Amino acid sequence: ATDLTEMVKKITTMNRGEFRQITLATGAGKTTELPRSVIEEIGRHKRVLVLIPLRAAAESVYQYMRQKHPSIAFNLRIGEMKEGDMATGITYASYGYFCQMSQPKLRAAMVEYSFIFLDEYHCATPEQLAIMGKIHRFSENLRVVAMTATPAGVTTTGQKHPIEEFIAPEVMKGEDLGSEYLDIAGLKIPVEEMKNNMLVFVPTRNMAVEAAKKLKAKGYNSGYYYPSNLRVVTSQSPYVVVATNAIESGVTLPDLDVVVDTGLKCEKRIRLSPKMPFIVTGLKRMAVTIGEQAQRRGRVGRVKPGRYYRSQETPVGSKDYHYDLLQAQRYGIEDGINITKSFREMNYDWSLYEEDSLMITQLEILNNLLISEELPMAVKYIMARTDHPEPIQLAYNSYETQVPVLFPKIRNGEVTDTYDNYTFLNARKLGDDVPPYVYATEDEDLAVELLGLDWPDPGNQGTVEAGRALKQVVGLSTAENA
Repeated sequence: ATDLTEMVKKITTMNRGEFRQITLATGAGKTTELPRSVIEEIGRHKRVLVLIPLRAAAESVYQYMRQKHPSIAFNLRIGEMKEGDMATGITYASYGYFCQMSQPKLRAAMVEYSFIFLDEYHCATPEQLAIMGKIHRFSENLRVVAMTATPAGVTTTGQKHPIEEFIAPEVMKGEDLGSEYLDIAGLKIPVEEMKNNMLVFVPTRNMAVEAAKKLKAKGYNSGYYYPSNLRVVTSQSPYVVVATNAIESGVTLPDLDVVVDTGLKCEKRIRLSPKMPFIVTGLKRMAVTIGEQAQRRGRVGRVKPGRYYRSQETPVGSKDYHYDLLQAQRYGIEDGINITKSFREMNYDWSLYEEDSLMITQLEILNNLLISEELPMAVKYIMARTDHPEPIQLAYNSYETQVPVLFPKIRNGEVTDTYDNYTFLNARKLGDDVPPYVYATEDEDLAVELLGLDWPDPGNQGTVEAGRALKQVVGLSTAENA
């Protein structure tokens, strides 16, 4: 914390229009003690903002801090826009709170803070990405500090005992392995490890259940997660629990010995092409980050020494924020702002994320299309009220169709007579008439293929031109390759 005085002195000497990126653990007083030291240095009646991804996390820090430091004023902004707000202490807000204001309102609000702390920036949530790109637009008027706990790689964790690291080989097409090894999540693990308390990390919800039943069939005390039910399994040692990445999220495992990590996870990803639909989104099995691998390994070696079995799968450096960046675009529609351009411009100055230039380029071309015309009021309303998980799909598609279509759900790899229905859409079923979608889902595309149907081609100048622009951009990437 001697080094905290250094950080504080560096932050507090900052001039308007300046930026600092800081790396320090959560238990090192990031989110908390840093902004506290800064306000104590600059004056308690000055205003300092701390942006937190989760509303819950914001409220939790607010409570903790106001009780721990009663001489410093504290504010919480996770609800409705507090008009003309001028609260003097430290304000703990969510990025989503500032997403309610127009650019001018946002700027007027933001310039009134002496310092702006962007907490947990590599979570890269859509609200986070939109706010950072948006405020960067007037960064000359601000003093901003981006804080992180564990940046791009092992990583920073709560280890107290040593962890034995192992590389488990992948199981080969029905290989024999009797009385010595067992197949758990596609990995060859010694049967001796079943005498210990196990946690198995798996990507899909289906894999977590399928491997749990196979282990119970083999006579092991197995469970699955994707908490009271596991509590039952967890009471008897030895236990094996097959859980998704969602396991870590406040669920307890008593006296855990061994972790088996498949190295995989299921996340939303995007594909872009010059052929319409230019955008197709869907869940996809991918590799976990070095940070996520460290979180998985970190579940052991806390109270007793651990054992970590990992797959041959190599972890990725940074998280893939392209899907969240696409979702973030929604926050510039009313203002006529290209969120993709703002992100790119902010990142150039702040150097917070790794970049995929072809993808940013394509996302930016499409973003220009998204804001090329005022959104129909009808669409604005649906997007505001639907429980549809990706309302921006509605905004993009409106450049071709105003009628949402219901594509038959895909169970296994086959087309069902099941449909997904969300509120306010007032949709029609696919039938055999494929809509001219600019933005589609992996499954909407699959149904189209399985049914032997075809996606229409650009029906207007703007859409035809976005396609040609995308084709041109891809042409260079391909030509550059060799």
